[PDB]
Amino acid sequence: KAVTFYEDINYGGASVSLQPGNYTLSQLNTAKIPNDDMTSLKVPSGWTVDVYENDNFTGTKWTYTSDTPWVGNDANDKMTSVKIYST
Amino acid sequence: KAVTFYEDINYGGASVSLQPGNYTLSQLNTAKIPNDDMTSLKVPSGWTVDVYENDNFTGTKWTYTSDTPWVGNDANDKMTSVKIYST
Ligand SMILES: [Ca+2]
Ligand SMILES: [Ca+2]
Ligand SMILES: [Ca+2]
Ligand SMILES: [Ca+2]
Repeated sequence: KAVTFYEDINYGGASVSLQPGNYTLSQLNTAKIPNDDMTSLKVPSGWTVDVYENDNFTGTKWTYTSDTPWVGNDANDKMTSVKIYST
Repeated sequence: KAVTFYEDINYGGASVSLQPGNYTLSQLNTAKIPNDDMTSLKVPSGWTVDVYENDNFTGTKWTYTSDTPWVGNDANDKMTSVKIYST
């Protein structure tokens, strides 16, 4: 049970799974998730994922609460930091 | 009435008690709680403890709301910062 971020549409390409927490760009990069590269994600039922356009949970924020095969053009390849809640 | 963090399993070893607040690594170190050393903890009923893998409330976050004699292998010896709420 985790959030999995995918590099291409429809859960294709490289993928990394994360547990709840508040992840800066530095931490994403260590977890092998590159800057501005997230296109789809799987979110466990009851969890919340707050994707931020800029580092340290700033800039525009997109919220996902279910599996999302396509984040849309505005949010695509924009993730630089992310907060994940098991709520 | 406080949260007490223990260095070994089943509330054994060195222990430090803290009141609600948001504690960075620096502050934990001053309170005599070393980095990456927490294995069990006591949480007062109604309180919440958010344990963070990295400093300044970032990285993976584990949540405890009751006495926990064993934090588990993934969370063991990982506390670098912590938020404690009397709620
Ligand atoms: Ca991509
Ligand atoms: Ca970005
Ligand atoms: Ca320990
Ligand atoms: Ca740590």
